[PDB]
Amino acid sequence: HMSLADSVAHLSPERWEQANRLLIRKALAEFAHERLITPERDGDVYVVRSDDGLTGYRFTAAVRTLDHWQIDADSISRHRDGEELPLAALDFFIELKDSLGLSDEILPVYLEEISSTLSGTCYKLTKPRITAAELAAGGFQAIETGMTEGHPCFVANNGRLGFGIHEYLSYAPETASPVRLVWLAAHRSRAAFTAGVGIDYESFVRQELGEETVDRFHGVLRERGLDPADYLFIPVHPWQWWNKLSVTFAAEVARQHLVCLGEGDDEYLAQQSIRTFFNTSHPEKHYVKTALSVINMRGLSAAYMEATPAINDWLAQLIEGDPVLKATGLTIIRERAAVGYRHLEYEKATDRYSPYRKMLAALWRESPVPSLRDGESLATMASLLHVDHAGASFAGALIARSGLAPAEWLRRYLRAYYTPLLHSFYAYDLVYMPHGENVILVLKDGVVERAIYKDIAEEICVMDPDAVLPPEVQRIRAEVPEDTKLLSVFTDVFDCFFRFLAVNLASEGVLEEDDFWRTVAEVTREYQESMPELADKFRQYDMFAPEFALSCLNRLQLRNALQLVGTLRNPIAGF
Amino acid sequence: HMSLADSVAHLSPERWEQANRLLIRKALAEFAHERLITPERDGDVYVVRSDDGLTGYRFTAAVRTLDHWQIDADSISRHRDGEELPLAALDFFIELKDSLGLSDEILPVYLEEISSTLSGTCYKLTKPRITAAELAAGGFQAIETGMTEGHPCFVANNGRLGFGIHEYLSYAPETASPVRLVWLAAHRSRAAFTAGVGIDYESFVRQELGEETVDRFHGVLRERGLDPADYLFIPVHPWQWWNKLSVTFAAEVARQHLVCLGEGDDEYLAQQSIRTFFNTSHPEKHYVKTALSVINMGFMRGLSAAYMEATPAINDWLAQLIEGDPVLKATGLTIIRERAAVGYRHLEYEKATDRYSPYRKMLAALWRESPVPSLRDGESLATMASLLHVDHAGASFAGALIARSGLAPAEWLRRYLRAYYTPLLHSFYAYDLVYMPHGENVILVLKDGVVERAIYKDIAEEICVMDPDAVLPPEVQRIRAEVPEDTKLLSVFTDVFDCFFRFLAVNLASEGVLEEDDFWRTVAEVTREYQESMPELADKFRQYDMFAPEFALSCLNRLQLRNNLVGTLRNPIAGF
Ligand SMILES: [Mg+2]
Repeated sequence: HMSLADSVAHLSPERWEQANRLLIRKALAEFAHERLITPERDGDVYVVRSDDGLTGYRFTAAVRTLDHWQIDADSISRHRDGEELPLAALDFFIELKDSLGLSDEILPVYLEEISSTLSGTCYKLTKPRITAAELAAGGFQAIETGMTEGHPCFVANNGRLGFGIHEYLSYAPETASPVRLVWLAAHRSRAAFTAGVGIDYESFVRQELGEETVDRFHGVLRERGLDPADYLFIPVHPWQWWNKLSVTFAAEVARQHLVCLGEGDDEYLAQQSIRTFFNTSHPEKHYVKTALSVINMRGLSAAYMEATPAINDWLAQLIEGDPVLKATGLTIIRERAAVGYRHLEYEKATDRYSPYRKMLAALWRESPVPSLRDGESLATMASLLHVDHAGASFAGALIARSGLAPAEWLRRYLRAYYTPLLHSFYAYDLVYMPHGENVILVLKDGVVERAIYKDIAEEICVMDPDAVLPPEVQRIRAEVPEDTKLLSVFTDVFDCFFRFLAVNLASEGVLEEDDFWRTVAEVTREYQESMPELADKFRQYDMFAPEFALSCLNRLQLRNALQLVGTLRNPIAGF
Repeated sequence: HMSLADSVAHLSPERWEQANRLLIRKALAEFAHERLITPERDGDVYVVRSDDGLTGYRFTAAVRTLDHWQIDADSISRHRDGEELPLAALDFFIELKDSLGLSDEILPVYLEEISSTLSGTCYKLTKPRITAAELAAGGFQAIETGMTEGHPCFVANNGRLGFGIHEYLSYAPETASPVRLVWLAAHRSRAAFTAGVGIDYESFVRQELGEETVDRFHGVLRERGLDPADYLFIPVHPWQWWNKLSVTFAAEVARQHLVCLGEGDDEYLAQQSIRTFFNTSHPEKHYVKTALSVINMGFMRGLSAAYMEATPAINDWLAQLIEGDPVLKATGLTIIRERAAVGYRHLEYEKATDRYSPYRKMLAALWRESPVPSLRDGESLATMASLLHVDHAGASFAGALIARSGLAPAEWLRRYLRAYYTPLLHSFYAYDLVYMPHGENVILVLKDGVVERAIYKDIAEEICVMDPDAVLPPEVQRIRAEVPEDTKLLSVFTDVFDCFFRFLAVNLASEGVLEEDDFWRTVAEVTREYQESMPELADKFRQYDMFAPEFALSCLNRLQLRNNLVGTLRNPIAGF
């Protein structure tokens, strides 16, 4: 941000009321889904009352599959003492403090998170109007940075707390501001580099930075009388350097355990994960995931980091060695190298969970771009839930561009993304956290050719504690209750992603809900019928059970161990 | 900080070693004074060992009056397993974690505060290494920004946590970086202005900003369609605007409860109170004290609107009290009054919080009179903290004033005491009135090196009348308190003698300017000279005996190491 006026230009009364209307609509919809509130009918209108009962929220809505509340945002009115009141998200959460589990200690910081979400919405409303169809054809990073919703379940989901407004405008992914990494040299008595198969440190940094920059960086070390052979390069988010490391790790800088090397040349864009950077100067080079000590202090831990490339190499060999997965086109983009720093004094003074141990670390992830064949393009799977200012579905614009039948388009999408989740569960007892942000879709002519998974090591799990795995990999084992294993599919895919996709394709008039879930059931049976030898597992974990548990995402957020209250009708049980 | 190399240029191995040695010297000295550690004499050296015994710190020292440990910084050595090790402040506190009461939870944040303290010392070591005599001749703000010690008792004292390094380099007092304030218009439904006697809001802001700036700001409100009469002006620290208010109070900006007016034109310097600004473009104008949500020991500071409605009236009362007392008027004592205050009330955070939440201390400001227009010919201004200042070569700023004055040291001291100390004694005995009388909230007026008179500041939040039944105005009755009788006099013995005179006596004794016994003999004489001038308070002099043999050792570092009295000290006025 340059001037004082520009710093708050996005905050206008009009944009604010629109942002408050959209957030309250989502709060009402997802709080009702999670049975934290229970709207009552009154005529052709639903009503939700505050704790005290003196304030009423009235709206029109239709309940859809999986208890999805489809609320008209323009129908929402707020009433008290027979007087209509403006919509105000902050008042809304205060008035339902007790209905939501908001402790006295969490409510103020929750409101701050809401103010930041509302502010980001205000900023996004200042961005040029772009339609769904124009967004489909706009490019990988135009799609990444053109997302407005964020996670579709969490009400407080786009909080950039810890960023001043100038830093929000420089670093938030929706601003599409170019970012340059700061590079430190870390002494090898305190830093360690871990690489996957085929990676050599000296050639790795040469490929990433180019030899001219590497030699310039060496000159900084030698000008101080230091030997480059004793040091490792660590890339650092500028916010982390200026606001944290330069002060908190001052002792490491002064003693030359860390040396500030300079800025890197290449321009990067923050992704939806704000600490993960895509290289736009060189899209073929690695993503860089950085440590970022902002609170929800968060960061990136150096502990679990030593095995991360090996877990990625393991899973890649697993997909290649399996014709069922290779036939879906499933690939991952591997975490390929990692570097971690050990602040020995903070280590002595802290336990393993302290944010002082997550302040300096990075990892590198393969770019999906060199895998692209002719006419293929990249889109975050999150984009399938995007809706433009006119109410058009991004997924709809893809179906129209494909000229395919909607159910046929959907079947190809499910073959590429959904089928491999089933095989991983039944063949290998293997699950992910397969939400929108950690899946990249490959599109040709509007059609999903294949899927790419990312964010592997921190997310994958084998639900067999006595399964044969390499030593570096064994740590991804766990014992999961038999009743809960299958929620990996119902919660994370059905209730947290398809629920929204099916409602949006129906609302647009593209595909009825029944056909959507029919198609889902067809594809599940197709995979089932193709693997008879796994039938013992299909019976013990039935995808077609009539009900499964309702896992509530906002409830977990309002606590600071899953939050299961009640059950949902399984959409595929009668197909 | 523009450049990436400029962001850490102050951090060099040599300055860091120097800063670690100095901080360890102070920690050993003040921890031993508070009896947190007990050095053992091992021949001609003292020894302090880590909690486990594996590490030893060896140093020569002399124990001076009031159990002051004068340690030679260059004699400190660290030893483990028959090897001599480099001094490392962070290791020092981890090794003594249990002796010091550092719990598991606050130890990490304590070490971060120490790092900040150490970084600031490194920064200060890159400043021109100016001499005590030169600094004495340097003018009011050169002295203010040239202080290096900070509080003389607290080991972790100059932490600027919450600032990035670029922010430290723009805003910390020791950088002497000009700062322009940001001005907000706050709607009168959520903001309130409070004035002292003779203050009118419209003339007040016209004086401070000038008509041109004031019309430019009214313009900003008109283009938005707003009525300036519905708004109050609030100046804000730029760090506070960019890092806190524009994000946390976004609802107030959007709904136009707050409106960003722009940047004031006058250049300010941060004082040793980093949230308080002196106007360099017009030194006659008021100090501006702003809300600043930085961190102190994990806790978010700021400026609250709670006791804000009565801060001017408290200052008006104290000023009138001084003007009306012949004893105080004879010492020349004055105050620079907090004259006007303004507060904002974020109603939504109010519903969500209790009285003590940092969300209520985020937007408020007050104005303090400048001492500059009081100055007569040859008069200059110096923070009283500068009496403890020692330059790079070890020369005392006070000794430099003594040398410039041409007076015998005891006589120079006697005039300083009559100027600053006599009013404290009189305040306590005549009115049961005490202050927070430390170096940063007293300003000295100097003429030809001599202390002509003293000026107090930081009044409302610090003053206390130890009498529940004392006659006071309604808005001023809040400063009353009932504290135990054996505690009342500690406000002199602790805050004056043990936290300030202890250091000044040792500094003048180290320079060969004044022996410790002659220092305290002079304090005693000034004490008796005051008592002999007020025989009608004689019974009080004996109820609260300034000449008692001992007083309680109050331990300032003990408090800070707990986020919240052990033994006694011989009162330096024995047979004196
Ligand atoms: Mg900042």
